[PDB]
Amino acid sequence: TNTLQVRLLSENARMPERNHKTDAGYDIFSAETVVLEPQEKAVIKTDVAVSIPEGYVGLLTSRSGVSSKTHLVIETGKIDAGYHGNLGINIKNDAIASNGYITPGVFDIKGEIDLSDAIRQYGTYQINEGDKLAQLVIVPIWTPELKQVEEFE
Amino acid sequence: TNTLQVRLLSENARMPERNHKTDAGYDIFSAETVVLEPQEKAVIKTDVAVSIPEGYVGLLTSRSGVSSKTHLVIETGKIDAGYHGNLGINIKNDAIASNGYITPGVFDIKGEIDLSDAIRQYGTYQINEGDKLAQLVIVPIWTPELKQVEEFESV
Ligand SMILES: [Mg+2]
Ligand SMILES: [Mg+2]
Repeated sequence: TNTLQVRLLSENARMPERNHKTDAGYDIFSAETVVLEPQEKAVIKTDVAVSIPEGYVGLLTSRSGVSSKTHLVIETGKIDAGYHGNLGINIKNDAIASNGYITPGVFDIKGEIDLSDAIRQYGTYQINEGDKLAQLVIVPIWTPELKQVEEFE
Repeated sequence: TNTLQVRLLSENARMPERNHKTDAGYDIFSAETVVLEPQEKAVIKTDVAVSIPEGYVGLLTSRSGVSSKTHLVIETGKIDAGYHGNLGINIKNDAIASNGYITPGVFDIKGEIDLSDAIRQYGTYQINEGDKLAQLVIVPIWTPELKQVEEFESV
């Protein structure tokens, strides 16, 4: 009744982490390395599956630090009870490219710069395997039957 | 007497270096840090002075690794016997600036790129204090009197 079943799908998967018992969510890790130039979109794999129980929905959503200090935008995933596949994080680099502004650096998930292997548009990001990118929050839901009516009351 | 006198003019000066007794030249080192955007020129100080003996000229000239893997072009200076001031390396960055393209990256003397403090044109080099930039080759010379003639004639 108070345990969530988890599957690790590969040697690159990491068990979800929680600091205190009272915290709202579990931190979720990237299982892959992905380069996002400005305005690029992707669904980044975690190699983790969970079993959300009947009567709830899982929310796969952003973190404060990452969203306020970078241009990486995560669209909140609604995880159905019974979805048992690989969790994916829905992301966009919403930076806008500037003309001829180029660099051998890439931004990381902390907003810091490191030297990379290529010349790219300034504002490109690199997500690394192991990056603490998103978090999982789980909340109760109402799932009623629908009744069509002509007037409410 | 087969010795060349050398003066070190500062704490940034490096004594010239040679590998092999048979090598043509002595490698020469930059005493300063210089940024050159495309088409930019400078004379770069070494803080070294030498006394070339009478009957010779010193040739301050490029190295194959530097000139073939970068756009840094060195014009061979001719050092007179009796020039005793600071030796300078006469250099141009002969990369061409490409439209916009700006960057925080700068290239070094090995052709590699690192990250810099400012935004500049793509193609900018940065030379560092201690870079092994040039060599010195010393050759003998003929310095005759001139005679004007109406027609040339056999010696
Ligand atoms: Mg936008
Ligand atoms: Mg030219």
